[PDB]
Amino acid sequence: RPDFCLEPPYAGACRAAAARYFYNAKAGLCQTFAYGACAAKRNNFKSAEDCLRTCGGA
Repeated sequence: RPDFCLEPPYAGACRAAAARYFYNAKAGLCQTFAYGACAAKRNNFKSAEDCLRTCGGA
């Protein structure tokens, strides 16, 4: 799996709900973001299929 795919989102304080997705190294699946979670630099795919494609696979 791509290094950056291992990069998790930081939970601080920021409003966001874009149609982006990221990989969850701790769950093997992606997420369309939630809560005040900020968008990750590398860990951000335009689509979950995109995340799973690059980050996922197995």
